[PDB]
Amino acid sequence: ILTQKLIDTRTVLIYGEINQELAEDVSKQLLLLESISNDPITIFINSQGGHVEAGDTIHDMIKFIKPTVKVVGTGWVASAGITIYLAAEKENRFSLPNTRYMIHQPAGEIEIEAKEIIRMRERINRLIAEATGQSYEQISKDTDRDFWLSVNEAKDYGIVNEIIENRDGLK
Amino acid sequence: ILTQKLIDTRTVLIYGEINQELAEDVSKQLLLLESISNDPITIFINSQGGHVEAGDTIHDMIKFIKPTVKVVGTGWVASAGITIYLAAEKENRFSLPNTRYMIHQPAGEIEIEAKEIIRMRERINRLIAEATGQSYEQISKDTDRDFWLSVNEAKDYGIVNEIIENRDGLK
Amino acid sequence: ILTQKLIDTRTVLIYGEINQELAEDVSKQLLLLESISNDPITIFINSQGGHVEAGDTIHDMIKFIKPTVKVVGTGWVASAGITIYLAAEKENRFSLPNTRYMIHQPAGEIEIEAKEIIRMRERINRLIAEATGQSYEQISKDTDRDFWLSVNEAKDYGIVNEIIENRDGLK
Amino acid sequence: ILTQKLIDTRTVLIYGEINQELAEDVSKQLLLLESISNDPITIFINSQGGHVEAGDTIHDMIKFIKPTVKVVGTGWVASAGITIYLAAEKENRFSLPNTRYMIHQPAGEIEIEAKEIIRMRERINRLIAEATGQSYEQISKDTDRDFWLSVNEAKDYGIVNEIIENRDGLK
Amino acid sequence: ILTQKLIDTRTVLIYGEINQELAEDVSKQLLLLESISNDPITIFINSQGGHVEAGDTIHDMIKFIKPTVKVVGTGWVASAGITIYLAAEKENRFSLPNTRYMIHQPAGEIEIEAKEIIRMRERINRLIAEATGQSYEQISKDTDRDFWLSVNEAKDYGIVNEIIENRDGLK
Amino acid sequence: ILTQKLIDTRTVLIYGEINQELAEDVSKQLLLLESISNDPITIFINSQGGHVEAGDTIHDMIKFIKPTVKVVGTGWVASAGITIYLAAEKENRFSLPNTRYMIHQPAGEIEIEAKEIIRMRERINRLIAEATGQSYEQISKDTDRDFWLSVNEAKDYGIVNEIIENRDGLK
Amino acid sequence: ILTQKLIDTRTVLIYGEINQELAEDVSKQLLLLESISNDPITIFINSQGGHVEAGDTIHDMIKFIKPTVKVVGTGWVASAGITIYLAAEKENRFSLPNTRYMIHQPAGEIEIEAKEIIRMRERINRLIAEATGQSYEQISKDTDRDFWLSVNEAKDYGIVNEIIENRDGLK
Amino acid sequence: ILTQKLIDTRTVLIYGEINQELAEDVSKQLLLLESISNDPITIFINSQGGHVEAGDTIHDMIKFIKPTVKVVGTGWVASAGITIYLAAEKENRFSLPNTRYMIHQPAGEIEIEAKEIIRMRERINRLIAEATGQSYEQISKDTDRDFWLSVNEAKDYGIVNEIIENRDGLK
Amino acid sequence: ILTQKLIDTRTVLIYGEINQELAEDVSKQLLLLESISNDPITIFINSQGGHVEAGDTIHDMIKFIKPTVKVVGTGWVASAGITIYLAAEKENRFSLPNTRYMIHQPAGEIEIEAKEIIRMRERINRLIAEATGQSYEQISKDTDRDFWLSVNEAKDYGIVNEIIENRDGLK
Amino acid sequence: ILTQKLIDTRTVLIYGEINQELAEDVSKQLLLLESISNDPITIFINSQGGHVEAGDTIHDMIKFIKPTVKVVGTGWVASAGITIYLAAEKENRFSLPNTRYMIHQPAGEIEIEAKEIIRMRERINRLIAEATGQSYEQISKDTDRDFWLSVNEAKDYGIVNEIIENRDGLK
Amino acid sequence: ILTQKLIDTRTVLIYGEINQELAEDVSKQLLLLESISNDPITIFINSQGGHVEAGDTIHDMIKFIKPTVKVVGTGWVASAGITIYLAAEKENRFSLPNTRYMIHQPAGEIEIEAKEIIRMRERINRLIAEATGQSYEQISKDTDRDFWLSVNEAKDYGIVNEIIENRDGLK
Repeated sequence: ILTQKLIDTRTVLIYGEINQELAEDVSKQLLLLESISNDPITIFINSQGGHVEAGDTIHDMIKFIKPTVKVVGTGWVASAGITIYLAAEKENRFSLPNTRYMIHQPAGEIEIEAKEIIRMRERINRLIAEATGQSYEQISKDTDRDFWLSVNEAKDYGIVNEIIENRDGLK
Repeated sequence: ILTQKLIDTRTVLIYGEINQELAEDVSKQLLLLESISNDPITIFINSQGGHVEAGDTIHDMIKFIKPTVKVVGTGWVASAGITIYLAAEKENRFSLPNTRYMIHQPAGEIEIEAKEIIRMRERINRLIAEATGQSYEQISKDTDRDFWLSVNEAKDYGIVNEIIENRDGLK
Repeated sequence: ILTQKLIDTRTVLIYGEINQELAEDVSKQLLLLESISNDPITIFINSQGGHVEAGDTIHDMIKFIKPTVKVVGTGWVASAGITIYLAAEKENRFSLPNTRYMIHQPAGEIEIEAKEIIRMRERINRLIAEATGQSYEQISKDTDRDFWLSVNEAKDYGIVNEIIENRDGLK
Repeated sequence: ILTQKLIDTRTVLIYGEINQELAEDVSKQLLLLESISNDPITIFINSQGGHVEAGDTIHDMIKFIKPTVKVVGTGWVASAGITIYLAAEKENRFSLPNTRYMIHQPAGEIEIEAKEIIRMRERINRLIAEATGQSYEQISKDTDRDFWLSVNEAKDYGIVNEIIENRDGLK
Repeated sequence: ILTQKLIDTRTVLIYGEINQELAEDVSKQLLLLESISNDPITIFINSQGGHVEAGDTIHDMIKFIKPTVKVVGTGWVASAGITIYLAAEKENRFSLPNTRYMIHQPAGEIEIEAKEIIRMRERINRLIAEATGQSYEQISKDTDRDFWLSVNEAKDYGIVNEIIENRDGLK
Repeated sequence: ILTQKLIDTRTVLIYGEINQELAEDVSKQLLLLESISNDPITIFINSQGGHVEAGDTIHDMIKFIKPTVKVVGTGWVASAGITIYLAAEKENRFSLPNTRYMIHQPAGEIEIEAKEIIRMRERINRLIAEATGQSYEQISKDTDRDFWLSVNEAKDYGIVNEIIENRDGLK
Repeated sequence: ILTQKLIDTRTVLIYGEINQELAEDVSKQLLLLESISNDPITIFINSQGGHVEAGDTIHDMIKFIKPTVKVVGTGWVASAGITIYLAAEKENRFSLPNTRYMIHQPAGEIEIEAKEIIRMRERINRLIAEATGQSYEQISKDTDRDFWLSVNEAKDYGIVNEIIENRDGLK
Repeated sequence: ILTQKLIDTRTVLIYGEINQELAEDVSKQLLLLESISNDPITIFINSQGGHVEAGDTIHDMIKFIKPTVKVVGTGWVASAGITIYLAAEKENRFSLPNTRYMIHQPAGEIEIEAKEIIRMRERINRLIAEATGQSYEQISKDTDRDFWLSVNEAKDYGIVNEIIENRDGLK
Repeated sequence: ILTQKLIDTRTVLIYGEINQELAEDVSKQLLLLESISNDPITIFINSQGGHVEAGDTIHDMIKFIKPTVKVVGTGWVASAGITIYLAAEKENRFSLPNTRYMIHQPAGEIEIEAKEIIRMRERINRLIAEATGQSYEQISKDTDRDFWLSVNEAKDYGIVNEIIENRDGLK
Repeated sequence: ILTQKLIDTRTVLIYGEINQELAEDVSKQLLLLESISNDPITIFINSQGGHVEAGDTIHDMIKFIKPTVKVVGTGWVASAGITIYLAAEKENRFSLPNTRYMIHQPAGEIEIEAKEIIRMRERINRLIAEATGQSYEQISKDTDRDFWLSVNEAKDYGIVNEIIENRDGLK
Repeated sequence: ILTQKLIDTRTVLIYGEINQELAEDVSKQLLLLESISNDPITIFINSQGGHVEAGDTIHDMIKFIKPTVKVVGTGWVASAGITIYLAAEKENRFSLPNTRYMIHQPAGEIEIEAKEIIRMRERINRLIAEATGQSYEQISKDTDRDFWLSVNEAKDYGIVNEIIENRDGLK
């Protein structure tokens, strides 16, 4: 009965480095909660990012499942973590006060590798633009280097919709 | 009761490097699900590839079991991962939006080793040809180096049959 | 029945290095206790600190949940550990007698990194100011180097509210 | 109930390096299934080989237990793995389509070691000869170096009796 | 129910290096089976040997317990493994067909150490003598170097009593 | 029910290096058995020794608990292992046949360390003298270097009381 | 007589990483050649860069001595190497045909370090601007990232004055 | 008088990996020999290649100095070694009989790095084209992978002009 | 004067592994002795072999220089060492009595490497055939595995011409 | 003038491990002394042995040169060192009083390796037999294990001819 | 001229660990000094000991050479250092005031090793008895453990003859 009442809260924690092992763990939890009901799921994210394709899977799984997903940013949300965060609809994107956000152009035969990283950076930047309401050209410009945003700046930028301190903030 | 409802979902996750340990885990899961019913099985694949013979085992196990197998490509599907992906019939090969695909001629007394790597590369290329509907000569030409395909390019090529974003896409 | 009666005590221990794994563990415990009842939660903290953003998550989680949280400092409470400690309301901040407290300006492209360390140090110092009743200028000055305070000095400083030796001290 | 239904399938998986730890695991599994009923046991083998005496134990345990043992080769079966594979009666030796097979003379005071390796290689070659129907001289000649066989070549050689793609193939 | 049926078989496996950890594991198994009934216990041994005093413990435990112990050599039995094998009465010493056996004078202030290794070798050679029926002088001579014996040579030597291939061999 | 019947045997195994971890494990087992009943406890010891203070704890715990403790030496019993062995009353000190015993003066600012090693050596020697019946002077002389005793020599010396080969030897 | 003839050529080679050891070596050679005569000195430079302050020393030593210094770029001249290269007057700056050039902003308590790197980057950029004839703002803009120039591009830019293939090109 | 007589032979050996240390060594020898007289210089080259810019320096220094340079390939001449080899005029390019030759496209932020590697390969391929008499397109095609030529093949390709066995072959 | 009289003996020692550093050393000595006079040179060789191309250089350098070269094998001459040894004319090939000789097929993208290793083995075998008077066929056959010859067997094979014990044996 | 007078002493020291580097050093010294005069040479040997083929070379070089060689054993002479020692004629084999001597059968695909070790051991034992006057059977028997001899026993055995303490002992 | 006047002093320093390299260095110095004149030689020894056989060589060389050798102990003289010190006649054994002395039984197929260590200890103890005037039985008793002597105790023991502080003390 230790995780029984935890499963009832319909909450997933994504804390730490984004990798395939974490993507598998998160995928299993989301698939389980979907099999139980169509009630909303809340995801808390504290992540510096990590593996791009692992980030892509979690993102797509969030949109794949039937239940509506709310995200709460906490501590920091960066890179691959941002891709996950942005899978939720703008209305459902929350942040705790002590959180900073970061977008950038991630790292990844040299001709083949260069082309892939270019295509990956385009795909990621179009994803960020579509989710935030910013233009593709604006994202491309800002993600030239490590672009760190405070919680209030990330709100103005269109990443965070609502800054909350308490439970009722989720309503 | 934790995995009991996740067994009911008839879902197998293949995330990360393909090796004999993963092959054993996947083989056990597929054999368990077959022993329960002949209902369809869904496999989510996120793999950069790995061990060729482990890939062959998973591929053959998919064809060996009675239940129909559906595959969903997510994040990336490359090398030995593709061999597993192509085990399902073309009708049952799906992909999530944020996925890239890759086929190549994989790495593997020198005269003995050379002959093995050639025979293996033929066997893999003919497997890909038969599955995608492409000619053996086309596959052999394209797999000369790391041949990366976007989700849409993978669809045209005959790897992916249908790109889906939601649950109802599996129908 | 082993943790069943331990859960009844509504107690969380935060001992050792603050990191994302501990934050996840602490988050799960708090969300579990919240789902059971709205009765007060007691946290015993013995921590030299560690990962700033993990400390931020725990701090914000304490304020996020409905139940009132009491903190009890033991051994030492320092750096990111102080951030967690200060999440509780002043009246609910207790210390055991053999405890020392430390505040400082923590550690963390060089221009970008320098800006982030500055902003982080501001954010942390303002958090400490608001919680202790000390002015931002006093905190900023004192945290210039490792600022250790005995238990009585920490009470005078506004970090600790009450020094207790026994159960009835919590009353 | 996770392994309960897996035990009913009477299937043993031998994937990876042959060693004493795997030999112990396989022995326990075979002795457990023997204690339940005299019904047949299916063994799937994907092995590059490994420890000669560990392979001898599994070989001899297969012939020691009362139930009839079917082997299915998958991915690759080589060296000590072949010795295990050949423990089954020719009638009961199956292969999945994507499998390659190898026989060689395995590696192993120097005079003593030389005599032991000679005796061991004789013992192994006679074992292979008896099981495949090939002459000792033919095996001895062919195993001089790493002798890789395709699935069809392995059938022609007398290692594999039947190549199967589906369940009803086992019949 | 998994080891419940395995305990019913009254079978102990001694596979791998002989050391104190394995001696503890085996001791617990032998004491557990002794506490249940006085029915015979079958031990399968595949061991290159290892720690002398750990082998002495297993040897003495086999004789110490009330139930009659049958030993079955498999793969190989050497050094400390032989000492364990010979704990059983001659009538109860069996071997699978693919097994080799080895006796030798094992490895072990220099004057003290020398005396101990001498006494240790004396003790072991007398134990082998008593168990096989051969004279102490003959054992001392044969154990001067690594003395490898095929299964049939071990039978002729008085180590193995009967070579069995099937279950009915133990009768 | 796997350790349930093993608890009924009232047997403790002390195999391997004597350290604080083992001392904790043994203390818990002895305390558990004491809490159940006042029936005798049998301890099998196979140990080369190790940490002096860990040995001291096990020794004192044996004498502390109410139940009578019988000790059975097996393989070897040396140094800190002997301190533990000698905690049992002479009448309750048994040995399996293949066992050797060793006593010596154990290894341990330099003036402080010298005094401590001196006092420790005296304390240990007086303990051995008292338990065996040998004089302190004889012990102090014999323990000057590694003093190994065969099973029969250890009986004469007063360490072992009865050499047993079977269960009924304990009567 | 080996270096005697080599000293007569009045040639200094700066090949490899710029560090204090190399700076000491170059300083000694320049001081030696200065003490002999006021005839021109030729320096061949093949350097990826290295230690900023070591480069500064070499640069300043080149200007400090009385003889006129000619520089010939070869292989590559980058970062700290460029600072050395630009110590010579524009008229005396040559390049062999197979050479590439690079200017960039080099890497270097955080507030202090950041301020120093800023000052260092201004100092270096002003040094480059003065030597090439480019404006400070142009250098500051171009050195934002790794600015690799071909030999012809470096001449146009104002780093190289004349590209030579033969001895008489120095004239 | 050891290197004195050796200096008269006017011979430079380039054996082993091409790096900056070797470039400095070779440069000094070439500059020393040029200062003594304008007589021809013979270079013996046995090199697998190495650092591209080191090879460029040596290549350019050969053309820079006044004396005519003859090259003799020996053992193998590959990659950066071939660049050095091709610094000599075609009439002055010799080979010993037991020599093989290799040209390829060498290995060398990712957009910046990819552009440099591309420019480097074009530069090397044009250099090879000019020196051999082969067209740029042929060289570009042939260097796609490791292109090993035997001594007679290198002669036909225009790398080697004359295969010599004895001194009189240099004439 | 320490090497002055050692150069007068016109003796070169090739002891140890054949590599490019040794090839440089040997090349310099041979060129030095050539420039002094046309008198014969004696080479003593004790080598297990090593780098194939380094052996090729030394072999070719021996045939390149004007003076007649005599070889004296000592201890062992194997692999690349044999290639060097066989550079001398048959009449000039000597051996000390305690020497053994070995020829084999040396070790050396996979299709490319395979082609190179095949060509290399043919080149070496033809070199050995021509020098010893054995047919290419015989050499090709004998070099299948490590082919060790005693000094008298090496003489019969045509590797060694004369076995000498004393100075006057060279005459 | 430092080694000039040391060369006048016509003494060679062979101290430490026998390897190819030492063999080269010793060969150069012997060849230098031979070129000066035909006067006798004295070798002092203190060696535990080492590389067999390096010892073979020194042995053969001692017999090869025209000057008569005297050997003086000191400290110890063992294995390969004994082979060197026995190169001198019996009359010329001396020992200092504090020396011990050892002969054994030295350590050294497995069928090929075993043959080589057997032939090598026979060669060494026949060398020892011939030098000492002992029969081959005696040497073969004694060298079965490490056969240590005191200086007087080594004299009796025919290894040492004369034990000397002072200069005039060489006479 | 640096060591020229140092050679005139006829002084040898033996400082640090006794090993074969130091034995060679010392041997060369003694032989050099012997070849120059028969004037006395002075050896200063500061050594904790080291390699027994190396000490034996130095000991024997001191007695072997014609000149008289005086030894001066300084700092410490222990173990193999003592063996060297005791090579000089009693009349010629001096000590500086701040020196301690130690004798003990040194450390060093286990039966063979034990036999060798016994013989070695006897040989060393007899050597020490003969040089000191102490009986063999007394030396054997005193060397049971590390036996340290002050400079004055060493004089009383017969190791040191005369304690000196100044040059004139050698007279």
